[PDB]
Amino acid sequence: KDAWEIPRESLRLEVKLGQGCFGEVWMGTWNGTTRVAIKTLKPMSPEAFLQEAQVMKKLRHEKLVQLYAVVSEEPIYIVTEYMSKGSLLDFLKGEMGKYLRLPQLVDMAAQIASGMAYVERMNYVHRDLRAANILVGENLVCKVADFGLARLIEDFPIKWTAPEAALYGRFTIKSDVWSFGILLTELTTKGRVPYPGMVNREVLDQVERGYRMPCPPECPESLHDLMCQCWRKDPEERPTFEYLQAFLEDYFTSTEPQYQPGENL
Ligand SMILES: Cl[C@@H](Cn1ncc2c(Nc3ccccc3)nc(SCCN3CCOCC3)nc21)c1ccccc1
Repeated sequence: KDAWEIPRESLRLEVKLGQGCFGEVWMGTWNGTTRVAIKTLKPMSPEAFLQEAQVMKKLRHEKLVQLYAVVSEEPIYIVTEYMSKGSLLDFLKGEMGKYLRLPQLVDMAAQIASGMAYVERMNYVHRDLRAANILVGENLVCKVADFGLARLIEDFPIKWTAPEAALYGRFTIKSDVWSFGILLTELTTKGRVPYPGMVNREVLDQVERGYRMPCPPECPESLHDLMCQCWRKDPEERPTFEYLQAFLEDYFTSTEPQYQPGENL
């Protein structure tokens, strides 16, 4: 069959970590040694499910969650590297939140940008970029997840969605850039919901009129400016992820060489 295929007895499902309507997510072990994450399809979605993990077989990048193995006959199991810290959202909101300062948060943003730069140059579109869908491991490693497979399973995050995508279905790498700007506010507020106190309908009406979130407290204006570039009305005017990565990687030398730590950032 396939070199990614593994026998069912090589997988040991240990701790259940997530529940869905179409399947489950587990932590476990592969070949008795390798710590892994496991998704199951409930025999729910068609056998088009495997067309998505075929993408995961094609895509390979240090900042994308790495496919390890598949069980492609029903009931299907998908195995990837294990991200010990869960979602970025949970990480930012939990015990680690209060310790993270701008240097850590901007480095995490740089990693996410690097993953998204790979997506960009491969001509993919994520469609649901936000902190809930980023995974965190040891040493503050951050990775983009199974965006294609997650998109298939998901068939409303309009606070993270560019107006042209939310209104006219134009989902592009550029609407992903918009989402990345929103993700930057998640980082700098340590996981707070964007547009605080606004309902979905308010957000749509306001963003249309040109409203953009203001500079978060203690966030340098230069980083809020970067967010504003990501939130440009014209998608083609928004920066590339290649530009975002470079800007974020060089931030504390080229952009804020006089940064001083504060109470929260
Ligand atoms: Cl399971 C692990 C996070 N993680 N690591 C890999 C991985 C992973 N890799 C993968 C595996 C098969 C097919 C596609 C992708 N997928 C996921 S999706 C689970 C997200 N879920 C985590 C629990 O809370 C609700 C949201 N989460 C993952 C985790 C560790 C500690 C706490 C919570 C989750």
